[PDB]
Amino acid sequence: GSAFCNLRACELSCRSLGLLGKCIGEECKCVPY
Repeated sequence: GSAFCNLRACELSCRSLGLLGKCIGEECKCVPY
Protein backbone atom coordinates (compact mmCIF):
# COMPACT_ATOMS: atom_id res chain seq x y z
CA GLY A 1 0.00 0.00 0.00
CA SER A 2 1.25 3.56 -1.00
CA ALA A 3 4.72 2.07 -1.95
CA PHE A 4 5.67 -1.26 -3.65
CA CYS A 5 6.03 -4.62 -1.79
CA ASN A 6 9.35 -6.10 -0.58
CA LEU A 7 9.74 -9.85 -0.16
CA ARG A 8 12.45 -9.99 2.48
CA ALA A 9 9.90 -7.71 4.30
CA CYS A 10 6.98 -10.09 3.45
CA GLU A 11 9.14 -13.05 4.63
CA LEU A 12 9.61 -11.20 8.01
CA SER A 13 5.79 -10.94 8.42
CA CYS A 14 5.09 -14.58 7.32
CA ARG A 15 7.74 -15.88 9.81
CA SER A 16 5.03 -15.34 12.48
CA LEU A 17 2.96 -18.25 11.02
CA GLY A 18 6.05 -20.38 10.42
CA LEU A 19 5.23 -19.68 6.69
CA LEU A 20 7.31 -18.69 3.67
CA GLY A 21 6.71 -15.11 2.42
CA LYS A 22 6.04 -14.06 -1.19
CA CYS A 23 4.41 -10.98 -2.74
CA ILE A 24 1.35 -11.53 -5.05
CA GLY A 25 -0.70 -8.68 -6.65
CA GLU A 26 1.16 -6.06 -4.48
CA GLU A 27 0.17 -7.82 -1.17
CA CYS A 28 2.22 -10.19 1.01
CA LYS A 29 1.24 -13.92 0.95
CA CYS A 30 2.43 -16.64 3.31
CA VAL A 31 2.63 -20.25 2.01
CA PRO A 32 2.85 -23.24 4.39
CA TYR A 33 6.35 -24.19 5.58
